[PDB]
Amino acid sequence: IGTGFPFDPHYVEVLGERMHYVDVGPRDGTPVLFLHGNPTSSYVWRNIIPHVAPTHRCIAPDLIGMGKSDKPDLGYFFDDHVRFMDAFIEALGLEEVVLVIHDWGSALGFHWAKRNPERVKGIAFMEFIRPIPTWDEWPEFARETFQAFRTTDVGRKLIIDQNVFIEGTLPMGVVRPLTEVEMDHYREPFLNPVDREPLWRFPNELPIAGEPANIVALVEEYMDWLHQSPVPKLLFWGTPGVLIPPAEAARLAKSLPNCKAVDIGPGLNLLQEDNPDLIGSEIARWLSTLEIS
Ligand SMILES: *CCCCCCOCCOCCNC(=O)c1c(F)c(F)c(C(=O)O)c(C2=C3C=CC(=[N+]4CCC4)C=C3[Si](C)(C)c3cc(N4CCC4)ccc32)c1F
Ligand SMILES: [Cl-]
Repeated sequence: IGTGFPFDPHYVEVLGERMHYVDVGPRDGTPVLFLHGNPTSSYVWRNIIPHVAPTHRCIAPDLIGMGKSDKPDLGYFFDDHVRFMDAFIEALGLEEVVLVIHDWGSALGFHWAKRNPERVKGIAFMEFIRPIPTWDEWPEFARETFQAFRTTDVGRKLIIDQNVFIEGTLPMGVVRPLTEVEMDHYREPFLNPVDREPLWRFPNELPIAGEPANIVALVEEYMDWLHQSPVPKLLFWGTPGVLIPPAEAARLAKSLPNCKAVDIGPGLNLLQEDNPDLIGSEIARWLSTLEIS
């Protein structure tokens, strides 16, 4: 499993800030937009993009405040991410896209798709944000930690002061061990504690047990949209999962129209780090099937 990030930096001005993105593959055709979540960057896509790049343009931005993107003094609310990702997409002049989305990148992608349904030709998604009706529907092993994250004094001490999301939670969302080189790539954007705001706001935005109400509403609205939409869908899932346990993937594979589900074997949250060759190969082959009517 490759540790290298062999992609030239691309930058675009977005709302008076600069965002970093990977941009590889042919210039023409429908682009494939890859959206990472918490607490990763375009680095999470590094071993999946090589399967897609031969046939499609691959675009993998770093969310505002993350990766090699700028770090303005925001609260990094989901609303901030929405504002910046909307402006990113318009800044590149993207018309129709295929979405490949994960964790908070999936909340961005589904929310955008809902608002721009004629521009989304396909969605591949994994370990995505859905409402977690109660804390019992959150994995027991992660329950105490995410409950602690979702306070101001304790949460901010763990995530901002001690960097527990990067040093602890991240490696514990992968079944295989992350190497030191991989950890250093994930650490790089957050070496300065003041830049860790996004790592703390994100778990505080998770729609868990009806809170926060604004995120719960927005997430229910896109999961309704997704159940009504004929858009081609590709769902990767792992055992035991974190956001998406196997029973939920089984349910969505049937409830979502035009949905193919693929089992990656053992995984938790960062499925990309446990089976990148399967995810990359299935995306590439599924993209080809979008052109078979
Ligand atoms: C969008 C949704 C994203 C989900 C991504 C994450 O998926 C859920 C995974 O949740 C894991 C929750 N658990 C922890 O974060 C955690 C602990 F609760 C915990 F008690 C400990 C611990 O100290 O034992 C660790 C942990 C840490 C914690 C802190 C830390 N540092 C601060 C400076 C260094 C380092 C670690 Si490490 C990588 C040495 C570690 C290793 C293990 N194992 C089991 C075999 C090696 C276990 C825990 C920790 C937590 F990460
Ligand atoms: Cl999170």
